[PDB]
Amino acid sequence: KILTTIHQQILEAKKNGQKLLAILLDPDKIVWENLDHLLLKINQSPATHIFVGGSIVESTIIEDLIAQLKQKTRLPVVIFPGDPSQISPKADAILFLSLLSGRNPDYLIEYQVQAAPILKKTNLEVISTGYILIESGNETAVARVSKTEPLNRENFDLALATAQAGEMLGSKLIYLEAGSGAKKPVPLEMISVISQNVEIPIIVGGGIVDLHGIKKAYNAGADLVVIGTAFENDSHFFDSL
Amino acid sequence: KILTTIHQQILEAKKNGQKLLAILLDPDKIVWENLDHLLLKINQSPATHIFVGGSIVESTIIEDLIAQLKQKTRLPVVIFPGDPSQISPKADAILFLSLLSGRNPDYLIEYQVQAAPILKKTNLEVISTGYILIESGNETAVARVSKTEPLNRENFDLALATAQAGEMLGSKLIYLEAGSGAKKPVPLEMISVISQNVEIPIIVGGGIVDLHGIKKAYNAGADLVVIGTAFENDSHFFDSL
Ligand SMILES: O=P(O)(O)OC[C@@H](O)CO
Ligand SMILES: O=P(O)(O)OC[C@@H](O)CO
Ligand SMILES: [Mg+2]
Ligand SMILES: [Mg+2]
Ligand SMILES: [Mg+2]
Ligand SMILES: [Mg+2]
Repeated sequence: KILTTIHQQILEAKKNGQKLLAILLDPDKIVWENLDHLLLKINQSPATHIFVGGSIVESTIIEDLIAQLKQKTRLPVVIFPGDPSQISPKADAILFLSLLSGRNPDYLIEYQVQAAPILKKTNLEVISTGYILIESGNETAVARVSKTEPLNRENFDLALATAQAGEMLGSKLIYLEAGSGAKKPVPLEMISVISQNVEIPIIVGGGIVDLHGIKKAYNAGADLVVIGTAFENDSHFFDSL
Repeated sequence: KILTTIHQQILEAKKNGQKLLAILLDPDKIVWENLDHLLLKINQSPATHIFVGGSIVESTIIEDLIAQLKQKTRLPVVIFPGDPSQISPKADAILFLSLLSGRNPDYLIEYQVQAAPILKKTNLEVISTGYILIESGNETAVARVSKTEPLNRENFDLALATAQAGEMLGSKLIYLEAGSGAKKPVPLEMISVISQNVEIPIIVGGGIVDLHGIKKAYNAGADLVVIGTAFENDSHFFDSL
């Protein structure tokens, strides 16, 4: 590869039609006795990025995990934060999320204002990300912790308007999120509608439990797919015959 | 001049050290019998932009005013909106405000999501603007209508963090706002702290009642100053000997 910001890496990949893949590691769900093996499987996988976050956990545990990732893998490590406490200076970048599907100001601006001076004392690449929670069948942790409601999974116009408002406000990425372990993944037609009508790259995650689901999301217009649960449940998820 | 987006015009002006000046016309405060004279004075003034907004008013009245401005002046007309109803397709651009000093989600994302599909059926240039209300002595209309509180005028660190979070989220401009007819304008040291520690251009307005106040704001780091009240009160405000 070449030395680039992660933002430029994603933009170039989208322009060149090259699909990206992030494995999400949730530090609260990591069994450390098995982490060495897990990182070997990440290295062997087609993953292009490692995302870290997805649970409220003490900062030291996140820092410990990120230190292992930076030692034992060569992938960019992007923090996927729920709270400013999850900021770790050892990561490469941070998705600076705003929960655009929600109307809880803590997750629209308050935590971001708290985070800004913290991020200024790090070398993290900060990538504004419009985070849109899509209803998926059961209540997810994102909705629980944020005390917000997801966007109706059949209201394509609202999901689009939300992504477009994000883009207009200056989001550099849209992340369409069904939630960790979602029963129903983000609808493919929603991915298509949004990817055809915004210009910025689209991340899709939540509820994707087989390779076919990844391919379908890509085909529908996802530029980067996130897999957490399926790889947490099976370190061999990406194995081939 | 040359044909440019307003955003690029502001960026180039900042790079070249050329200070900009907007006259704000509030359509609810316009006496129409005197508008022809008022527009002549705008044309003779050093204004580079006309901003329109600053009161809750029916859309037809805004459209009527903007039509006159587009006919009788040559300045770019930028909508300075309080609600998606104030969008008029006849303007050149719109400051797509988010009220970063406040924690009312209507003014952080809700109205922006409502606005997005409306803006998509116009040719308006949409410029993400981090709108920061600074305490100024009395309650202003911005605080009243938004049901938010302004930022303490002595808390430079918070004002900075707010502007930095805006910048990180993708704001293209910061607008430091004391409110229309403010008793105390935005502090000069606040303008300096923010202009030295964010890279995007800074608009300052609210409470500026003489030319000296404009010069001081510019000297402190404002890239563009907005004057409403002082010109509404005296069409000859910008006259020279
Ligand atoms: O764990 P899963 O369901 O793959 O979802 C990943 C991610 O989008 C969750 O935040
Ligand atoms: O009317 P004045 O006090 O000049 O303020 C202008 C503008 O900043 C108000 O929104
Ligand atoms: Mg998934
Ligand atoms: Mg999964
Ligand atoms: Mg003023
Ligand atoms: Mg004035």
